[PDB]
Amino acid sequence: MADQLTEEQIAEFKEAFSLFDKDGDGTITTKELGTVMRSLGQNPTEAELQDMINEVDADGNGTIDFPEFLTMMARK
Ligand SMILES: [Ce+3]
Ligand SMILES: [Ce+3]
Repeated sequence: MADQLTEEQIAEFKEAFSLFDKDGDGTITTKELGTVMRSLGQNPTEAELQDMINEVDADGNGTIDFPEFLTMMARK
């Protein structure tokens, strides 16, 4: 019906995570990360990304989730 800050807000962020998540599986790997970058005009190696993914992923699953990525947004 409408939107709203707080939790509701996140609902929106969902889409954000999608941008990066080109798998729609619910996770953001490296490639998927080195993809959207094309929009910004970037394209780091699988090494850098890994570090970037290991900058939010405190679980060390190797990939990035929605809640693990949400933090990335909070940053900047
Ligand atoms: Ce994915
Ligand atoms: Ce993770």
